[PDB]
Amino acid sequence: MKTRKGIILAGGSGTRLYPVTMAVSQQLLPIYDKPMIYYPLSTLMLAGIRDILIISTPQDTPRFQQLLGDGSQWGLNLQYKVQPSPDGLAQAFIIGEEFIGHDDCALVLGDNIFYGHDLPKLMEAAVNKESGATVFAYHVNDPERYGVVEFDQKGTAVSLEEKPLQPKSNYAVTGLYFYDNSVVEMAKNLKPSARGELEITDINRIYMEQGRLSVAMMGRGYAWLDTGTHQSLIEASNFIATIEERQGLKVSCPEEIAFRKNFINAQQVIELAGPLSKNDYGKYLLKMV
Amino acid sequence: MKTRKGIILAGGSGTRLYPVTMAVSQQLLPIYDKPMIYYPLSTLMLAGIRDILIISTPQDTPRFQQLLGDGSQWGLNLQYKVQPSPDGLAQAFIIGEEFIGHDDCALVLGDNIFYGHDLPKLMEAAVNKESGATVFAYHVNDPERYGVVEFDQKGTAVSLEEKPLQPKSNYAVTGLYFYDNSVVEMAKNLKPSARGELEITDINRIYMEQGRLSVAMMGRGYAWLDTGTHQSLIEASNFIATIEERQGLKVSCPEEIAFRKNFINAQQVIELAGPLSKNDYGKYLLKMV
Amino acid sequence: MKTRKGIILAGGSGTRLYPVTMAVSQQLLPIYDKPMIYYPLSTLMLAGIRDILIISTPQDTPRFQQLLGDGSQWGLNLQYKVQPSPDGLAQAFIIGEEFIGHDDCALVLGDNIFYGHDLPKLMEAAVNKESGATVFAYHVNDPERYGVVEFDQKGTAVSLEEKPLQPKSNYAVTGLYFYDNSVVEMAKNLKPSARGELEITDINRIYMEQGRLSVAMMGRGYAWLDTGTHQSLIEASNFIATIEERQGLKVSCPEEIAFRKNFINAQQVIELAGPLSKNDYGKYLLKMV
Amino acid sequence: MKTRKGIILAGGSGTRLYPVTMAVSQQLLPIYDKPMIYYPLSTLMLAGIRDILIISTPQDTPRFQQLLGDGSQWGLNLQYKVQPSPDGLAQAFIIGEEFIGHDDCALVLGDNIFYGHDLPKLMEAAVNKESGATVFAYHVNDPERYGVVEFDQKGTAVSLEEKPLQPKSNYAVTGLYFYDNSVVEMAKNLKPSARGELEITDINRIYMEQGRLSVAMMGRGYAWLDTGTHQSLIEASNFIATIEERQGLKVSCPEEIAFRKNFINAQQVIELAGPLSKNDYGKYLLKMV
Ligand SMILES: Cc1cn([C@H]2C[C@H](O)[C@@H](COP(=O)(O)OP(=O)(O)OP(=O)(O)O)O2)c(=O)[nH]c1=O
Ligand SMILES: Cc1cn([C@H]2C[C@H](O)[C@@H](COP(=O)(O)OP(=O)(O)OP(=O)(O)O)O2)c(=O)[nH]c1=O
Ligand SMILES: Cc1cn([C@H]2C[C@H](O)[C@@H](COP(=O)(O)OP(=O)(O)OP(=O)(O)O)O2)c(=O)[nH]c1=O
Ligand SMILES: Cc1cn([C@H]2C[C@H](O)[C@@H](COP(=O)(O)OP(=O)(O)OP(=O)(O)O)O2)c(=O)[nH]c1=O
Ligand SMILES: Cc1cn([C@H]2C[C@H](O)[C@@H](COP(=O)(O)OP(=O)(O)OP(=O)(O)O)O2)c(=O)[nH]c1=O
Ligand SMILES: Cc1cn([C@H]2C[C@H](O)[C@@H](COP(=O)(O)OP(=O)(O)OP(=O)(O)O)O2)c(=O)[nH]c1=O
Ligand SMILES: Cc1cn([C@H]2C[C@H](O)[C@@H](COP(=O)(O)OP(=O)(O)OP(=O)(O)O)O2)c(=O)[nH]c1=O
Ligand SMILES: Cc1cn([C@H]2C[C@H](O)[C@@H](COP(=O)(O)OP(=O)(O)OP(=O)(O)O)O2)c(=O)[nH]c1=O
Repeated sequence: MKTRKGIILAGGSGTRLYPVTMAVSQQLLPIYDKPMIYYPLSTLMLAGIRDILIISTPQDTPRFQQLLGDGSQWGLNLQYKVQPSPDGLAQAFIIGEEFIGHDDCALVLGDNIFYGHDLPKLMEAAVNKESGATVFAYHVNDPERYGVVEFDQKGTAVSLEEKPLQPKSNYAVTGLYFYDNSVVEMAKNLKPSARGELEITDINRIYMEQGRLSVAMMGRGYAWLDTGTHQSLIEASNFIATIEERQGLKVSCPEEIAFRKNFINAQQVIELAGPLSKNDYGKYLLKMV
Repeated sequence: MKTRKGIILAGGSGTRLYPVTMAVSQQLLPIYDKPMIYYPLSTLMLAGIRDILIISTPQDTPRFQQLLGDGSQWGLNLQYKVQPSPDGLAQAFIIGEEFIGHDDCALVLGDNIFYGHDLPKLMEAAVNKESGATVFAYHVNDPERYGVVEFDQKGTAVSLEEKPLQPKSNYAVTGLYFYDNSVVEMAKNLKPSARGELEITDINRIYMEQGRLSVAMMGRGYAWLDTGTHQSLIEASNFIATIEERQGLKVSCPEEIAFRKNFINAQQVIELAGPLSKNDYGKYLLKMV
Repeated sequence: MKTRKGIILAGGSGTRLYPVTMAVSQQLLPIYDKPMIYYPLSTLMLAGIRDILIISTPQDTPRFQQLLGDGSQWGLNLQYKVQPSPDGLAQAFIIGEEFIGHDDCALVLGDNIFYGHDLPKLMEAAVNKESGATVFAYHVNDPERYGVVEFDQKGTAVSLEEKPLQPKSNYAVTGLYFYDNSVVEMAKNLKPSARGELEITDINRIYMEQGRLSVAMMGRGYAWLDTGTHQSLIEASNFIATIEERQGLKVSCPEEIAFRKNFINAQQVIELAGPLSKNDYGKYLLKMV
Repeated sequence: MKTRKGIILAGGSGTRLYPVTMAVSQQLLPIYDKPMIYYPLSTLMLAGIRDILIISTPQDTPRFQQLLGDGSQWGLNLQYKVQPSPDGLAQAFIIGEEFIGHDDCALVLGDNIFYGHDLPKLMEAAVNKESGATVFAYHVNDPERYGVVEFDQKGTAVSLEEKPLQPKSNYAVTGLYFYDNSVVEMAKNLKPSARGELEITDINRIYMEQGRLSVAMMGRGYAWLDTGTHQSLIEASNFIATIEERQGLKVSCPEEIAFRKNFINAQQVIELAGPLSKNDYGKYLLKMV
């Protein structure tokens, strides 16, 4: 079965971005010309995932709901659910248990921005895996902040460590994961770590130990950004602005992606673009069709 | 009488920023490391103004209230009032009539960033002005978007025009205004312009016609920025980032300004910083004391 | 025959960048952390091309020679030749006639930056092409500045126009070209255009008219940037900075590419890095091995 | 006597910016739209200094000479001299001894960028000091890299330390200094420090100990940037670009400054702008007059 369900974890406390996240969800902050959540949303769409559960805080879940609605305007089926407190990424599968049911499911972090040639191609392989799980390894400047994958001399991934003191490599596990149905049972049996969180890295270690984990390499030609600090947030925005100004094309425009994947037709695009044509966003869409 | 009351117009529509501003007020958007409204708030505070009225939309007013509270944490007296519809800058004096009472009052637009050596000094002259009004003239590249001031050969401001098809100069009127109590009656008597808005420029033209308007020059040494477009918003963030990274000092940090102007003392800063010391903002405040 | 020779057109006038380019060649300007010419040089190297001719102005050729030497430090064979006057891109094949001999040859503009996942792969098809030529089509916002390709309903490129008043599409021809040996005779027979230049576009039109031109699409997933204006130059630098800061990996580092493609081995890298280990570039190279 | 002579130290090895400074002097690198040296040059001009000695490396001194000439086109008198090796900032006064003669003299580092309201006013005070010296203290993020000034509780500067291990404050001494004639004798008697350089900080300590040093504060409202790293270089450029795009005015344009200070007239500006009107720089100047 092709993965057809996805969860966007869009909550957290956002303490590092304080005070910008004091009155606005990190996932609603702009990345140049569109809300941050539009990016991970576009990533799932490109992967062919149209049934998506969005999870956020008790305060912000209603806000995403208000901005996105049921997502039928983009040919999607959006559902919402609250995570009482940011107790860990793995909790996404406990909260989303009903939604997931007996199906495979992808997980993408609400602040993750992916961009690059063949990204869709890269995700399809994971989407079509009958069972097991697929995560992606990306070379980053400071491994210590993430789940770090260790490889042997042959290039085989042999272990994963959450925020190691001494990273065994500079390869971090990205915020995009693809799982078969067994992840729900794994999450339910996890016990909090010393830092009191349900670790998704423990989930991934389990798949690895069962020999069911594909650590797909996401090359340097791809861009994987997260907006962890004020600094990285602005760099991400400059990155996006440069590409869009140069190409005259938009990065992660859901309306566009839905149109090109035939989720909606030109008439639907025209209606959505109407209210947005007082600036380039809407004019872009009108021109697109 | 020194101007001791101020109003921040923090509402509006933000069409030029859709869909960014669909689910986030322009004034809540981050400008590098803090919400946009911290800048105009700081500008008033630096002028010695502590009693401030915050006006926004029906939906966003409560959000600013949640973000700022009554402002006592910073030695301020903040109040809030809703602007039913974004019918014009001048409407700020109608909505804020009770708040203003019989006193002088300043108005600053929520998306305006002012920065420069001796900015406090420049404002102090306006703050101490007995009667009449003071506005500021700043040289910009696209004057047509603003209220534009015409000067005669001697350099005396002789007329103002809102968005003229043909600017008589490249000097725009900034979003910081100081008025005496007569502005309230002026606003109550304005008729909407062809574009259906109560024009702050008509108020300024009235003071100028009565010979009561001081058009103070705000030189090139100062930075006056707007964040109405994707472009201006990212440029402002980069601008602020450069300054702060270099100085190790923050631009428009309310806690810091409140401390340096003795609105609050060290213990209060220490108390505010504690629960925030986990992020750089907290560390910044502790280093300060 | 695989394309094993390349030419970098690194001269020109740079009027749009005066006075920046009055005392510094556009190709010597930094793009974040390395001179501009390192990028096109890397592009050729990634295509497996080691024998490269660098063409510049009478004044600047010696500077590039001092910067790059004979390239043996990176397992390359670099040569230099002066372009008396910036009389057109196509003049590159007249000046480089002896260098080319009877072989195939690639041409890359000195101010062109290419980046993206699988870029090497895309070039390899051109590199292996038996005869004819290959150029790349990229979607941009201001096509009028470039050679523009027209496609029919089926998507087949049917015509090219240099700076048309009315672009027939938004696809510009990039600054990376692959040619068979017949390009030399074509260039020697060109007559200057009304703007008095030997047009590379006329050469491309010739291959297209003989049905020997492959117009390969370079998708939105790739970044193709120019640095002809103040604006494009700073945007490119910010673009590169974001990528590198995030990855802890450098874009177009000749030493690294030479190492990864086995042009040189570890000892050589270690020897080059030693005297540079005092700065981050040296540290970067040592970390690499 | 008003200081009427100035020296721009524009040499050094630039190792930190390697490889960008391998084939281009750090002082010829662009800062958005003009060579870096145009900035310190503009600073001396604003201070009323028209007789300036430019010092660089054996290789680059001729390049500045070629770009700037005798500077009479801007109403200046430029002289050039080589510093065999970067043996320290204080060496500027030994090399420039003949040039200085019996007069007072200012020193500005070739990579220093100063900007802010009243900068000229700030410098005039130092320019008019009969004797002694004036340096400026600026709060920076990392004091350790500069000469650091320690102050007592009253705000009086009491000591200076070059690159202290434990900075006694976050105030660094900027790259702009104003001296009376006694600095030449001081420089001649200095002995190299442990790091083998003639320290300008020892010069400044001498003035301080003789009670002849004015440590003028350069407030946070001013911007003082140096382009030490690739990162700071790009931030400086973004800073300049934002201000210029917003104001429609240029920062540190020598042609403009010479015109406004009446060093040259409109006709001279028109002639210089002619060759530069293929881009905004020249058009700016033409419009200016
Ligand atoms: C942990 C945790 C994170 N998040 C989502 C929010 C982010 O988009 C994504 C990334 O993890 P984090 O970035 O670390 O989320 P965070 O906001 O807690 O970061 P910090 O407070 O240190 O600044 O995960 C949740 O929704 N729930 C959670 O329980
Ligand atoms: C390898 C390598 C690639 N490149 C740039 C060239 C391409 O635009 C981009 C991608 O080339 P590719 O390496 O072939 O694509 P990749 O994303 O698979 O890279 P990897 O898996 O090895 O991390 O990287 C370099 O600049 N330096 C290098 O050392
Ligand atoms: C008009 C109007 C503006 N504003 C404040 C919001 C902004 O901070 C400041 C500047 O006004 P504008 O920016 O021009 O109003 P806007 O936010 O609707 O922008 P757009 O053209 O994209 O729709 O004035 C109000 O609060 N109330 C109003 O009635
Ligand atoms: C005049 C002038 C100043 N400057 C820079 C130097 C200072 O850092 C900054 C401000 O110096 P000042 O010009 O004297 O301050 P200002 O803000 O009053 O400028 P004005 O009223 O003339 O618009 O401007 C230039 O770069 N070019 C110029 O032509
Ligand atoms: C024309 C021409 C360009 N060039 C190279 C330089 C650039 O890297 C690349 C792009 O050409 P252009 O950039 O358009 O040439 P230019 O540098 O003169 O730009 P400007 O319009 O500001 O004067 O081609 C040459 O080397 N020789 C030439 O005869
Ligand atoms: C199509 C499409 C892709 N993408 C992003 C997703 C990927 O990171 C990147 C490239 O995916 P791909 O589109 O499949 O790669 P491409 O370079 O071949 O694109 P094309 O030939 O259609 O111009 O573009 C969008 O943001 N919006 C879109 O409408
Ligand atoms: C030391 C020294 C510096 N310089 C000038 C060059 C710079 O504009 C200015 C600033 O000092 P530095 O910046 O440290 O000069 P640098 O190029 O040696 O820096 P680094 O090699 O560590 O990257 O001083 C000289 O001209 N001569 C000298 O002897
Ligand atoms: C003090 C202070 C000023 N400001 C901004 C407001 C002004 O635009 C700019 C300059 O205000 P001023 O402080 O009066 O000018 P300054 O350059 O003399 O500052 P100082 O000597 O104290 O370092 O700094 C803050 O944002 N926060 C602060 O805590």
